[PDB]
Amino acid sequence: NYQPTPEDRFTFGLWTVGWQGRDPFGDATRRALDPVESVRRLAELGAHGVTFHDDDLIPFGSSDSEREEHVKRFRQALDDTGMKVPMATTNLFTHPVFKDGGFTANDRDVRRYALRKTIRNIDLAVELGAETYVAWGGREGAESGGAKDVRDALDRMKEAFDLLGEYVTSQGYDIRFAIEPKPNEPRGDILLPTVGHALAFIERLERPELYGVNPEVGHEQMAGLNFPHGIAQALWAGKLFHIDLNGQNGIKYDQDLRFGAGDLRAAFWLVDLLESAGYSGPRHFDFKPPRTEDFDGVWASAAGCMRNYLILKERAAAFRADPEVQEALRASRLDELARPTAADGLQALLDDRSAFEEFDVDAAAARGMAFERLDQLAMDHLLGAR
Amino acid sequence: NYQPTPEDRFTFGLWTVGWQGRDPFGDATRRALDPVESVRRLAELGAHGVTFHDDDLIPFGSSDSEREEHVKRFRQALDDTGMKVPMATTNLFTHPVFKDGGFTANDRDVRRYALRKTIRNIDLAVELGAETYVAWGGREGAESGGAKDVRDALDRMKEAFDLLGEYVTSQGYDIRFAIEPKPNEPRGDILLPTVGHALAFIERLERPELYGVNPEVGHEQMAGLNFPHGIAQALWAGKLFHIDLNGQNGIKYDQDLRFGAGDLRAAFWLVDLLESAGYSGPRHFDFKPPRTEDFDGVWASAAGCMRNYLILKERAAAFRADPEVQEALRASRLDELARPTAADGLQALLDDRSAFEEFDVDAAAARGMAFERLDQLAMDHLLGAR
Amino acid sequence: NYQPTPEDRFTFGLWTVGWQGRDPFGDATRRALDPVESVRRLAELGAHGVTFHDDDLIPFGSSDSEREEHVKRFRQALDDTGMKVPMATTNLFTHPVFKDGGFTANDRDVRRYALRKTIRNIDLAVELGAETYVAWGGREGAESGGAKDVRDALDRMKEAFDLLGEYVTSQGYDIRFAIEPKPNEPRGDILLPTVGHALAFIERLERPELYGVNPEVGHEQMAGLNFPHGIAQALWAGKLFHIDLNGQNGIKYDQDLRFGAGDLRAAFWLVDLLESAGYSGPRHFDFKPPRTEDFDGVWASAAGCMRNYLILKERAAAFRADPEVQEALRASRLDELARPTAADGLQALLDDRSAFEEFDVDAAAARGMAFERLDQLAMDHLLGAR
Amino acid sequence: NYQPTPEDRFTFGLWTVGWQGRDPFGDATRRALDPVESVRRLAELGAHGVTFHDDDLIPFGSSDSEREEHVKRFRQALDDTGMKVPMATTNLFTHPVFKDGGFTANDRDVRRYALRKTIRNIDLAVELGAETYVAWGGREGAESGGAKDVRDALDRMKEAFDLLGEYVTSQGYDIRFAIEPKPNEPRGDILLPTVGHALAFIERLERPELYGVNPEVGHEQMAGLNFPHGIAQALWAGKLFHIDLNGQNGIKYDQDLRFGAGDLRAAFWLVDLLESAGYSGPRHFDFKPPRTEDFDGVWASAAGCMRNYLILKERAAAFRADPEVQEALRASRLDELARPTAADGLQALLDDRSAFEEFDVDAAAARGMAFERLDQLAMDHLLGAR
Ligand SMILES: [Cl-]
Ligand SMILES: [Cl-]
Ligand SMILES: [Cl-]
Ligand SMILES: [Cl-]
Ligand SMILES: [Mn+2]
Ligand SMILES: [Mn+2]
Ligand SMILES: [Mn+2]
Ligand SMILES: [Mn+2]
Ligand SMILES: [Mn+2]
Ligand SMILES: [Mn+2]
Ligand SMILES: [Mn+2]
Ligand SMILES: [Mn+2]
Repeated sequence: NYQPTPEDRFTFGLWTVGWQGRDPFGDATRRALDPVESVRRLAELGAHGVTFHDDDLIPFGSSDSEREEHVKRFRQALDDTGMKVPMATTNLFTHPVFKDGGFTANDRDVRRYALRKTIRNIDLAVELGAETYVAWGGREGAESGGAKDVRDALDRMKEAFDLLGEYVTSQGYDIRFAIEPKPNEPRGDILLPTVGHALAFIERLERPELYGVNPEVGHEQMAGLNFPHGIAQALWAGKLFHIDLNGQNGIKYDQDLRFGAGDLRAAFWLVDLLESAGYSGPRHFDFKPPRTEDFDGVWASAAGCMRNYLILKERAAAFRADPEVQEALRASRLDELARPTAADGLQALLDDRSAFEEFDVDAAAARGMAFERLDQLAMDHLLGAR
Repeated sequence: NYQPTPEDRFTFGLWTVGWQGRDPFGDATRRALDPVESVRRLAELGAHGVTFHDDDLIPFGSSDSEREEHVKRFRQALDDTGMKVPMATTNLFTHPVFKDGGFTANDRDVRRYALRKTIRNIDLAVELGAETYVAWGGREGAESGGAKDVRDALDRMKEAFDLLGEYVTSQGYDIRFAIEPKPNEPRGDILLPTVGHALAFIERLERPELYGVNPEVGHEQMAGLNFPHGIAQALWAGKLFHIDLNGQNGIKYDQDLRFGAGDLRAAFWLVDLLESAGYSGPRHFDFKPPRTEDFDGVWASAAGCMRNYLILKERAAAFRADPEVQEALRASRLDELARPTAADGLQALLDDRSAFEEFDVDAAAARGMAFERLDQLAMDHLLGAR
Repeated sequence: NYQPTPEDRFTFGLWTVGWQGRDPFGDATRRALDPVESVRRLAELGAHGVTFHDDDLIPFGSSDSEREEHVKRFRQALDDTGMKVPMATTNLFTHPVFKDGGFTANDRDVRRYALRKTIRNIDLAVELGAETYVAWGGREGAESGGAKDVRDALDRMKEAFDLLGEYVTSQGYDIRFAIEPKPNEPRGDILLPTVGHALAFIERLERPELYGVNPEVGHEQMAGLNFPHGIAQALWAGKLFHIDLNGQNGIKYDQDLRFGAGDLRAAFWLVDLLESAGYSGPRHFDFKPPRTEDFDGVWASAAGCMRNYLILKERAAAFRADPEVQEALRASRLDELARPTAADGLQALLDDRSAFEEFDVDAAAARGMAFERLDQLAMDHLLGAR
Repeated sequence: NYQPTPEDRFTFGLWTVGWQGRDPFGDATRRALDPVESVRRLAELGAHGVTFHDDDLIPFGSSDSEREEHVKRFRQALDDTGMKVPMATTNLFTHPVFKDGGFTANDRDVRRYALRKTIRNIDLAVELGAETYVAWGGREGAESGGAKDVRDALDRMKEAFDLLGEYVTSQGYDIRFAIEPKPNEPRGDILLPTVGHALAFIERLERPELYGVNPEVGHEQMAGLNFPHGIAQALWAGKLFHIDLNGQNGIKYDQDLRFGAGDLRAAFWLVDLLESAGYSGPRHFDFKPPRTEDFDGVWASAAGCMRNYLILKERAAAFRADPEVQEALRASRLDELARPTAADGLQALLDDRSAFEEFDVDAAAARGMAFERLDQLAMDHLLGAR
């Protein structure tokens, strides 16, 4: 059991299972994959769809006729399998020209080229039916303080995203943008390093309604942050347009382990939250089968992503549906948390002696929150030890 | 030299130099300080002002006549010294009643009390002439996933800050709020953990213009983030209402070292940025003289805060004024970074073959950024080795 | 099920369930516990024993007759319950006198007093039948570079532990020492910050056979290290004299969550390793029920420690006993890892053309390690989803 | 001024200035350097010598006649410049064959090949006159718990280093080994992750006198550890055979910034310690000019390494020579720290009522350590603000 169906809306980047295993200290351990083969293998595993960087689908420098042929072949594999392309993105990090950034490169000519490169792939994403266009500004940032005036850079980042929003509007496209934060790597510090920074930035754009976030499990964890908390704030803001699922073991390089690996309990609380909130977007895995693996290991790792989600979905749902858990939630006053503090209004609060003059703070203080009992119920449910 | 004047607008919390040295593993190493004595000693050192939590100035549980006497004495020390009170805040973390939070406590009665406690001290802050009212929600958060629905909690946080904004408006007060992020400690994860999260949250409040951030050097660093970058985004947003200066050595407990200790180069880039941006608010130190110290060490540590700022101010200004640095900034294209990418507009960008069709990416790529030469000029300036 | 028995050798410090909830930002949330009550409650939960700091059992400053009475009462609770005292330790961190350390305090008189304090409690530990005497040098370290010459300090640390070893030898005691590393907190950096540093240090003592390590889950994790790896090296060295079990969520302050909380998968691999290696010492919990909790929460949290160990023990054993797992381990060549590289000796290795001249590196490289399939089997076993 | 001379014994790896700028997200930004050119440029900058991996000097797969020619040319550049080769090492991480390790690869045939590869380059290192042979087991470790039995792996690591020690002994070579710890990257966790673990491991080898450590600034910092403390323990053990100098900004990927960048104050305390201890080995930089740079930036960055050391050497020496600093060190009792705790012996300590019975702990406690005043003197000296 825990067999995925395309109805689970599990998606994978071409660059995930297609990662050849090059890391900063070693050569490739696997040959390149034909995107057509990935589409087929992923479909067989129960995937709903795939995603791509322009340069994953179409090799850098391709001529227009090479371009069409790559696209034609990919389109046939999609038609052959029933697979979808719900999201696409631009590679503004691999080519040396982007060594100081794309949209916030100090060189003006590079920023212009980065926008043109982007715009080109948005048209293709729309043609393949993508609803979301991701941006991961991996090269936007610095290793040293003087190299990047961040206020100027944010000015340039806003300029770029506003122009993209003008473009999609002018073309009548329904696609929306999702900004993917990362705190560092490959730059020493990257701009908009967390969900928070991305969310705040978007509120300064000309048409904020066109932009949301694409948070990645591992990236927030690289800042030691609580990824379920960040997702909750994103949901609260109405800005969870897409998500990247994977695993990460602490504050270190971006590991991109399969989903469920890494911080297992955070994975549980994440699935709990996504299902509870009714998140309806793709369940996208941005991961890398470890370079220790051969192609059988690649597909095993991809299957594991999906499996682990489905297992965690079952355990979270059983947790929430358990009457003993519902009673614990009441004992911990989660029901009170959801009630307004002062629907009676400011003046009635000021006039309420039960809120200050006659508040027994010592009796309130004495009330245990019973959070450990609640958390052991969650643990027992996660491990199937009820 | 590097003698501070009250015109430098250096301020200190009563709780900084007054910290008795209790930590989670040890008892107090210093006696409590009378706020009157701190005002006097700080004034002698060249401080401009002091700040306070309600419970620092007035002991918890004080009767109204004890309250007035505490206030009267403090007011006399201010009058005696010419010291100001530019900021104040509420203690919503020490009393056991706040063990699950103030504004986002699961218990509704506690949330109400937290608002009343806050409102009371805002009136006093206004009387003492404070322009900024800080909120550090140190207890807002969780140790376990089930204990806190973060969407409900953010609903309650918004409710609380909106009511405070309604209150100050109804009283015609000119004071503004500054939210102070911290990613963890004392809660396992704290809500609005970074400048980003705080900035984004504020855009959801009813009158966002009333709220900014009070970022703390050490807190952002506890998330491994670049504090000068975060300050830049805060400035970019127009939301740097206040700042907390101190030192931190990496991702660990909140150390609250004196300013300049910790990450020395980040301190330099921070001062560079504050002075360059014309930040005009207090230069506030939220720090703790290490508990190894006696009272002479306390005042030495406080003096060091101010000294280090002034030294770093001198070095940053010399860096920026150096013609050789100005030429390096041009060689690294910082001048281009400040120019709009495409003031010519979207269509002209789309029509510009120099931006794509005829862009020589390999020539662009070949251009070194010369950032290391620039950074060694900054290093030489910092260390006075030019 | 997953009911502990005293035969599981689960032990708890008096200071764990007795922690009143004081943290650096808040007052106590629970009253002090009588050690007699803790012994009784723990026994009821299935604990095997308790541990203590001198100052937990006997209040600082107690007179000899107060001392005897405290001891007499404790001894009656042990007799009443069948509970044991397998380990004890000294408090060289709470009293202000230890603000710069115990054994490595800059003040010579303090170092002498720290040794006398220690020696006194070793005699009591022996009387109560302890086999292990722990040392956690929480105050040994620095916040600044000039304050502590580390070579001099290590000289003093060696001097102290050698004198303790001379003492126990001179008294014919069979007790052994276990050094407990912590990388920071409460000092900015603490000496012997990891298992590694402790292990290396011990090899410089006069009678190294008398000293091992007492690693703590959360402490190594505070350095972002892999606690199962560290335990393995400790076991490899023959130096795992004791262990502290708890949970920690990343690189931050010492959280001391209940065992199984924090990094759940690391807890699984840890239990796997302890059981597989035949670790026969106490399963000791150094934890803190969160200060959100009342006394019912304290005992629930303590029960959870034990429960989670037993659940993880069952899953690890089923993993290792699973024939499909045994085949995967062979496919991943774990059997080869356990074979000597070159039992044939150096010259035969040099003479073996299969090892270099005629080694097909490309064929070797092409062999996938099949580690992901193995790890998903471990995941399925952990979550009971086989 | 701050002009290096070859007498400063500054050395650089061929792979540092020769790094082409490939990172996990981007292609090379600089062409490959001929080792002959690096030798020449480095010599011009004031370098004393260079170091190499076998595969840096001789391309993988080179035939014996290609080998000789590469070596001949390199030897001519050394002769031409007066440059030395004090250290060499083996590349056991780049080739896919090493994807699960060299000495601790699960595959036995790979471990054998890794030893042969190593032995071959030791003979060449000796011929070029190297005194130290470094080992960085970057691939030794795991991403998942079941993939690597660490006790078996350490057995294999010991086997490998013992065989290497047998080899150099059998050849009468005077070269010594230096193990270079790294906590993670490229493996999820790496074996012997810190100086501590390496030091402890060495004490289990057959001829421990042949092995020391080669600690790297950035690597220890990747574990949030205090690199000057670790170096002190290495020196204390007599095991600082070599060192790698660079910069790192916190717990993240291995940045390999130029020395002095990163944690500037740690760089100061490090230089203070090396000079104070009389470290006489190479001052080796294992760094990477950021990929933003062209070749002029590469040489600027390399020059900066040397400059920053010399500036920090001058400031540390002035700190220590300052009579006001010497008085502060006495006020902080650093002189007492260096005195034995109890040269009078155990019995006299037990008999000394001044050490316990009549020790005034409250008076001792009341004595401030004056560490902040001392640290601001160090700060003033570092910044040239005395
Ligand atoms: Cl913003
Ligand atoms: Cl928000
Ligand atoms: Cl050692
Ligand atoms: Cl060892
Ligand atoms: Mn990632
Ligand atoms: Mn991603
Ligand atoms: Mn702080
Ligand atoms: Mn603060
Ligand atoms: Mn702990
Ligand atoms: Mn412990
Ligand atoms: Mn490195
Ligand atoms: Mn190195």
